[PDB]
Amino acid sequence: MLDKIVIANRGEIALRILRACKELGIKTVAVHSSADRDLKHVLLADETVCIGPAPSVKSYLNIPAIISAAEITGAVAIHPGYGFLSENANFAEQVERSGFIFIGPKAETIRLMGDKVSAIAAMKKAGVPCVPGSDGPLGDDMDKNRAIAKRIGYPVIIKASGGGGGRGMRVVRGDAELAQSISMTRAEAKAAFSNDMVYMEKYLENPRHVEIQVLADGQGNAIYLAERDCSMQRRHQKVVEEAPAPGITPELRRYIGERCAKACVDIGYRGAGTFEFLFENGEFYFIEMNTRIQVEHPVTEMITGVDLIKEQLRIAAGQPLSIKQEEVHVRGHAVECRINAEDPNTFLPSPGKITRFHAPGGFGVRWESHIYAGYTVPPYYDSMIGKLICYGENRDVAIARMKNALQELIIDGIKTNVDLQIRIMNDENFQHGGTNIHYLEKKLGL
Ligand SMILES: Nc1ncc2cc(-c3ccccc3)c(N3CC=CC3)nc2n1
Ligand SMILES: [Cl-]
Repeated sequence: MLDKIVIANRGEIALRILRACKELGIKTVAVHSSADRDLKHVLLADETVCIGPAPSVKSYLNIPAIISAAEITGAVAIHPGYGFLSENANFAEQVERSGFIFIGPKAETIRLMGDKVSAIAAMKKAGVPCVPGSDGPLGDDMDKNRAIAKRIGYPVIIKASGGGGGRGMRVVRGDAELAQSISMTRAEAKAAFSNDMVYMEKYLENPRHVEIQVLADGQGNAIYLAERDCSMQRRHQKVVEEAPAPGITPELRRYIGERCAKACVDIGYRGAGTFEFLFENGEFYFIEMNTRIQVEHPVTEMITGVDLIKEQLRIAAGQPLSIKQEEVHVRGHAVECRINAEDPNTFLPSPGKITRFHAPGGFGVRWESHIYAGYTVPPYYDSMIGKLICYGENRDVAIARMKNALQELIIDGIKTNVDLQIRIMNDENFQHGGTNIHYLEKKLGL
């Protein structure tokens, strides 16, 4: 087992990782910005290093500073969390180059999946169903581009290969807009990722966002841990996630999960990973792969019993997966509500000092947050300050537990989305289940 690790992150995920370390007897090094001295996990860590001032470029994205902290503390490994440098292949390469373990896949694997064109070709080759598309980069030849669009069928979508999070992608519904759409997406891709490579996909009008959790170790073991529905979103920001996905039969779960695990074996994947799919008309279509642990990982943990962060640390230490596939069983239902320090009318971050705090409790209630009474939410980072996860023996009990828990949650002094989450829980269509990726924006529009 790993002696000591640096937690190269902040807020809730850093505390999540810290708890996992402590359970395993792993010494913790909290690296933090000058704005993050009073973070709960920093306060609980065995060692702390201030790695720079508030802005992330000089703290949590500061590669030399994070590596130096691992060096000076005698840490053997670095957990990147999610966000920041977790999908940075150059960072992971530098970590291993410097002699430390990067808690994730190989840098080659990160780089493969961070290139959307190459990642798709690898999945399609491995037997994972993908969106009908160009199966290759789009050139500058617009006669070819119109032919590819005719072949696929309008509507189509133009996407940056080096991009993510819906940044720079446009729907095209006819030839007349195609040239201009390609050109703009390409220009925005060059400006944002220094990679002007773009591709084309059939545009799916009303899909659900359903993703498969995987774990792969260094002994050839690769398993799937069911799915998450993350369709309840706004402007490419998830709001509610749940596991398993409503409507998904064990037969579908088996079908797509086995194909994801098979893909892991083919690519020599290691650690925790997520295969993202658009799900429409009973069909799965691969869009992209995340090589990190994700925000919404706790709902998967509730329904399988598997502690995914502890699995990450074991894999990195050279231990095999602590469970086998036939030992993985979907039990019950879990719902996650993201808690954001945000303005209700603008949806912009709403930082400030929390004056009164109370966390909910009870059976099946899980609160994932660093916040406390007296804590100041800094303006420099993401608005998400906490995660409320509620489990029940079925979906309805999970929703009922969520409502009660949201009504016990007190966070005064700052603006939050607790009232919105309450609205979503009481939403008749959510309560029915199976609402598509566009539902929340349509509901908010009304
Ligand atoms: N070919 C498609 N069709 C629909 C899509 C909806 C997408 C979508 C829109 C809004 C919310 C979730 C997914 C989406 N992504 C945005 C982030 C990367 C995947 N990609 C699509 N590709
Ligand atoms: Cl994430």
